[PDB]
Amino acid sequence: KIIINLFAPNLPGSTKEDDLIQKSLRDQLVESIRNSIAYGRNVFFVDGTRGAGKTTFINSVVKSLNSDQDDVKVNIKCLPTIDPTKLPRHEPILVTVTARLNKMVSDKLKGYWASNDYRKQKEQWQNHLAQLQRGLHLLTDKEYKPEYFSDALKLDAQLDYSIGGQDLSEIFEELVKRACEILDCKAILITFDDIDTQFDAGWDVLESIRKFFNSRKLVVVATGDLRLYSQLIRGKQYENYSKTLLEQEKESVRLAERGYMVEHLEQQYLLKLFPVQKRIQLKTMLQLVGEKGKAGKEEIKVKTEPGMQDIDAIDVRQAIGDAVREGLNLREGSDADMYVNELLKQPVRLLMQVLQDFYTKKYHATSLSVPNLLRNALYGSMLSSIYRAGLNYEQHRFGMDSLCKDIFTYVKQDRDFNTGFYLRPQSESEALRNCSIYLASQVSENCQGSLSKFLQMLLVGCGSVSIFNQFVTEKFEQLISEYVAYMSVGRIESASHWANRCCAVVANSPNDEKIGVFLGMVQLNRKSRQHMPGGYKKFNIDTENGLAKAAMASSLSTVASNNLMDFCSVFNLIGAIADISACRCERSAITNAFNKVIAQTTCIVPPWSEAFSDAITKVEQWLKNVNEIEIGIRPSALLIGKVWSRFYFNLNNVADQHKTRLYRNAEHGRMASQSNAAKIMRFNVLAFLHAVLVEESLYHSVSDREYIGEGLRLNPVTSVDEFEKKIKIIGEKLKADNKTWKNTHPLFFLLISCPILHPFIFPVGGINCSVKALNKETSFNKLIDEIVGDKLLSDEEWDYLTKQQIFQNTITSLNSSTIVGASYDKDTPA
Amino acid sequence: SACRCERSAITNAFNKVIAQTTCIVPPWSEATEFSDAITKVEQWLKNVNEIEIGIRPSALLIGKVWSRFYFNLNNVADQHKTRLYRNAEHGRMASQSNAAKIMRFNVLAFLHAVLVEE
Ligand SMILES: Nc1ncnc2c1ncn2[C@@H]1O[C@H](COP(=O)(O)OP(=O)(O)OP(=O)(O)O)[C@@H](O)[C@H]1O
Repeated sequence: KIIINLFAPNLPGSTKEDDLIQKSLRDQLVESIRNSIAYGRNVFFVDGTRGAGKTTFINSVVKSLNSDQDDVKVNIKCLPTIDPTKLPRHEPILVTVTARLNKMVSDKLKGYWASNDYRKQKEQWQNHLAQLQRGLHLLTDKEYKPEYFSDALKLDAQLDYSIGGQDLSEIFEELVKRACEILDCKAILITFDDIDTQFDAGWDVLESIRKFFNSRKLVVVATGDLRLYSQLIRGKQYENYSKTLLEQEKESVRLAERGYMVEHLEQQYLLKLFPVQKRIQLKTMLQLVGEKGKAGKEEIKVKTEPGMQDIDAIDVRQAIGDAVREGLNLREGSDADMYVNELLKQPVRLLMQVLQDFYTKKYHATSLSVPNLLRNALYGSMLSSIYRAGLNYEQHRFGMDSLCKDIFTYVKQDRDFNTGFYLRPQSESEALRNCSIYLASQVSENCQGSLSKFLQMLLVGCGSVSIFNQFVTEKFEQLISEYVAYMSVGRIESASHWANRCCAVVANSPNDEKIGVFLGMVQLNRKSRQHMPGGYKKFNIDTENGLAKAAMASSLSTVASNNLMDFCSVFNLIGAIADISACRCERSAITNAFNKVIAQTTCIVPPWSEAFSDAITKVEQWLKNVNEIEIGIRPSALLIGKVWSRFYFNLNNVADQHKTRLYRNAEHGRMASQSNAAKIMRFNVLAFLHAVLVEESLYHSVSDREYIGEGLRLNPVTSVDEFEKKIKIIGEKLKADNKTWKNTHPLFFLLISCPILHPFIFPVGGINCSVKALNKETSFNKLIDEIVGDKLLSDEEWDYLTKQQIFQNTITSLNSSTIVGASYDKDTPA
Repeated sequence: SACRCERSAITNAFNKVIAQTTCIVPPWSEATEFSDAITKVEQWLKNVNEIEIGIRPSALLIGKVWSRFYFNLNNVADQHKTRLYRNAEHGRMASQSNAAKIMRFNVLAFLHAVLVEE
């Protein structure tokens, strides 16, 4: 069968039978050639984009035809294939054809046995050759001369030409007729190679075909791309127009009619050289192997490691499949197959080199890092798309600071700020679709087994795209230039720095009635307002005693302006876990790492504005299990996109529902219809936990079967039931195979034991408790207890929130804190 | 309708549409119970591969079916808008249009548009 050997050279001249992919067209084209002679210009065309295998295809037809010339009644002799790009820049195609035709005639005359016949045929052959030579100047002249007139009137020729004068077509027509008699063939096959290397040379081929190869004894088969031929023919019809006419008739009404004529000039020029019934299109691998199932009459296999037989080959869809699936850390489904179908649409030359590079590097490793292996192949084939788009070419600059830069520019050219961070190859241009998988390999390799810096993709790489789309808005390019520089895109030193910076960006937005509850953050008040009712006092920082003191310390993000304002956000919590996990494995280093995130970090308003010893022992316990599980994390590129998509949507749901529940008195209470400054931030970390948990069950590589069930994807807003039920269902499903939880949700498993997020999940006044909601909370705690090994809060610690010691396992002061822009006038209803 | 014929891939498209996809404003502007439910979904999918195989769809009818559908909604949104009266809930009468009377006459729109130009 058709088996591709990636260690065979795979060259047009190195292809043998059972290696040809277009075996059907090689068979089909041959009889159509013979039938056109067995029964005027007779020209066949083989269309296909560059890299489809046109040169490999065109030699096979010549090779097959020469094999059994004698057996068939009609005899066809084939010239050696002519490559117009390799010929001299000024050598006419008529000279090249005659020189190759002369060789076959000369070699056949030396095979003659009768001296009487050899002398007669050779004399007639050189008679025609001497007349082409006498007329070759007509092909190449810068001017005419009256001395040529005596040659045109030179009718004293022994041979007969029907047309008077010095006609090059008649001389070549009789020369071909003579060559057919000498070679004893019914027709001669002139074969042309691709012009895609340099399509300016294709005009000489096209002009020679119509001017000279009009004989009934000539068959012409040409290859190339009809678009490239079209771009070449159209450019010559413009040269037929008077140059001065093109500026004096520059009106759009007349310009739209010159283009109409040239389109008609171009339309029939193609139709008269290459008849549609004589055309043959080279099909791509996606049109050969098809989708799952048969989906195609041609089956193609491939060899992956040397020492193969024919039995142990692999389907090319599978070979591109496993390479994409294992390389990009994907799992079987639409996403892992959408990429494969994108590679099957690429040219075969590009497809083979991606396949060949991968499976020769892979065999080197066995004498692993499959994402390193694939990214080597993908990077090495998409340079032109990578360069044109504006990506990074340096392997030393394979850093996530630049990876955020390209993503912002990738979606800027993609103009898709909603799904552009997905990196799916759905881009309009193939150049952007080629970069999509390359960028996908960057996320699947650089962020491979790195629980720290993958959130920087979620927080800077894909996060900044969402923030730029809504709250921000050539001057637009200059405006983009201001945002990309000020926001520190490409200059990222810490995730919290971006988190600090974005709090000053998402704040600048018009909100209904001007309530300082923005997307994912609450604008805490740095002042004190009179007549503040209830047990809700000013935001006190000293009241936070213990671990909970550092929880909001990172969360607070002061902004320097004419009126300084502070924000507590979930991004700073996301910034903390990224930077804290970006440290060593020693207690001394992690202690030296906390000061970076708990210190008073502060950013500045953008110009485009008109305005804990015991904790560290638990922190290292988290990191004691991080490295045991961090090395097993294989996150797909779209997995960060899928997780962030739910995250960005959850914050809008939370910032909308909770904003209108900041009533006057008794907001903690018992009802869920009233919220406080800590209730909003309670679900923000819960949203992040939910966003990580949901899509990771669906779209992670280390977890094959989904563990949510066929339920509904409702995000927790104002209620913890949504987050509770999914974990409850998870335990039952894992019991069937006795599966663990550390490897089922490694991103979520290690986001549960994080001591930074522990205070923010159970605020004292930010909690929603009720008699019917306690049945949800009694399951909210019965599941997290088992997965970790103990309970984050004891019975007395947990019971205090539901219904007198101040403890650091929960927030203490943010619950009563006021929010800027929230006037406490209307009391809570019931 | 663009799915497999087994019992597994049906849920893949089924559960996909359950989640309300995120959507942001375009920049051009100024600013159990499902185990047997999927069987009925697969029951209709057992038909999509059983009837339309012998259809002969032209390209004129697709626009014709859509054009009838498009114009029909332009009348529903013009007449049901004023019929949001005080007692429009549970619209046993005709002029009492609830959020379902404005909705029910949008799915019969698809059924009607695939019969006039069918
Ligand atoms: N039948 C085939 N079997 C195996 N590999 C093939 C086949 N056809 C094409 N290829 C692969 O695709 C590459 C491109 O093929 P080829 O050079 O013949 O086509 P082309 O790019 O259209 O031609 P040209 O070199 O004239 O521009 C080959 O080098 C080879 O790697």
